[PDB]
Order: sequence, then C-alpha cells, then structure tokens
Amino acid sequence: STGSATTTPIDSLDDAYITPVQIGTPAQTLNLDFDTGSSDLWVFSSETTASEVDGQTIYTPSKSTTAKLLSGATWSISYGDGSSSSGDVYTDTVSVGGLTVTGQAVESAKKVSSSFTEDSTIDGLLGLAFSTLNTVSPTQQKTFFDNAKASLDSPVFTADLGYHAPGTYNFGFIDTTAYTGSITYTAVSTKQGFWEWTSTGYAVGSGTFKSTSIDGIADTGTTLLYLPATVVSAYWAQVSGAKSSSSVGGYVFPCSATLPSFTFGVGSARIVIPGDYIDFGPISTGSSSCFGGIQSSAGIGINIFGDVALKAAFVVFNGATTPTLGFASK
Repeated sequence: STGSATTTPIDSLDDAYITPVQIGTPAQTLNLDFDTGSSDLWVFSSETTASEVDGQTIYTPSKSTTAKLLSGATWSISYGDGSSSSGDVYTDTVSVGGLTVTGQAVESAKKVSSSFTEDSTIDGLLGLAFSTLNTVSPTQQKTFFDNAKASLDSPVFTADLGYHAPGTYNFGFIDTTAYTGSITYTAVSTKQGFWEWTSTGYAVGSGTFKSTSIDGIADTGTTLLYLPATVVSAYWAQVSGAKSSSSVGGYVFPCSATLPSFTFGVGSARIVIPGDYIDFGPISTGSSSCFGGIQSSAGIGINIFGDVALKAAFVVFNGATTPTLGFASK
C-alpha cells in the first residue's frame, strides 16, 4: 500500500505544517503536525479541559464505532519548545492520504499547555520518530509509520515541505518526479530514538565549504535550523547589523537585509537553503528587527535540522531494518 497527503503551512512564516488525518468511523478529520522528532500521535479531543480548547477541531471517541479505550493507558509528553500535553489513549482507525492503519493508538489530550491552546490551527501531532520514544504507559505504543510499515510497498516515508507553499508527505514510495538530481543517502543512529545523522559540513552564501561533522536530527516538527554556535556565528557575521539578542532569544537582523544562502553537506552532496528561507519576519508586529531562521543549538544539547533545512530538500526517511536518511535537491 501507499499514502500521499498534502501538508500546508499554518501561517505566512511556515511556523509549522499541518496535514489532514482521518480518525475513526465515520471519519473525523483533524489537521495534525507531522513530527519526525517525536513518537506520539495525540489529538485535541472531547476530553480536553474546556478552557484549554480554543478553535481546534476535536476528536470525539464516543462518536467513533471503531474507537476502543486502551484500558489503563496514559501518556504525557514535553517538547523542546517548553510545551506539553497529556491524557489517556484509544485505539482507532487512522488514515493518511489513503493509507489506513487499524488499531492505531490515538492519544487523547486531557491537558495541553498554553502554546497549544493559543494555536487554533494545530489539532494535534503525529509522531514519526522511532517508537522507542513513545510515551504511553504502561504499554508503549507504535507510531503510525511503524504500524503501516509491513504493509507499505517500500518501508519509507518522504517529506517534501514547501517554502511559503503546500508540500507532500508520501508513505510507501519515492516520487521520482518530486526532486532533481539523485538522492544521497546517509547513515542514521536510532540510539536516541531520533532520525539522527551526521552532516559533512556547511558553507555560507558563495563562501567555501567547510568540511566538518555535524551530528543532528531531521525534525519536521521544529521550525528552525539549530546548529553549533561556531557555525551560526559564521553565518550571521555575513549579515550587516545582525546580532544575538538575549532579550529576544536568538539572532536578529535588520529586516532591510538581503540574507545569504546556507549550504549543508549530505555526504559529498550539498543542499542549498536560499536566504529568504532564513527570514522569520519582524520580532513583533511593526518592528524593523527580524528573527533569524538559523539559531544556536548551544544548551539544547542536540543540533536540529528543522523545517528551515528540510524544506530545501526532498527527504527520505528510510525505515528499513537499518534505517537511513536520503536528501535530494528539488
């Protein structure tokens, strides 16, 4: 089998992407944030604390003839941006772009933190990291991909995120019309439960390529590109007036600037992030200080190839017995 679904930016900055997901019978369609950096599929629901729901579409398991309470199971998750959610668990039928999994764990939120409530466009998350990170207790549950894998034509999914435009998540096949050149594959470590890999280096604008190993994760659920302070400093040094602001929480730059591109290595191949992809707009409405899309990972503890990087590429998440990652230009 295969599936194919369009993924759409939630706002004009590409802060995140939502993909429609059918849950239950009859289908209840929720717009979920597909997140290759976590492993829980959780939704706003009829059980979510009323004051914490503000415009989201909810899953109501009592209206689904295929929903079953997973007795005794609870979940609780905290994300890198300081947000969190928790609740109980149902199994139900879940379909993405025509690909159906029966008995998928659908984690129903009883509580969500403020930043989830305040974002009306995201109805939950669909985790696509390794199932070893799934938070369900006392019996850990499998991701949608893990459950679908054996049935797929090929045990892969691909992320093709757009810049200020829709894109595509495919399951079970590689769309050879969706990228240019060849896909370069690179080794993955699953030791931390992430799609963790090692970039071979970087360049800033038309500068020379620096060969240096950068371990990090391919994370569709993080907006920005987080890299070592040395790399990030080298980038922003090429932008007149750019500076790291402790008050704002990262590098800012004059909105009048023209940003240079940033290139990252995948083996001997190179992915070029255009400068405009690195512009996250005014720090506050009406400001002429703009927020940078490349930020330091210092004090995160891991480098993160988030949407800023991934949207410059066609990305293959190869879930074969030994997983790998593939990147192509597009």
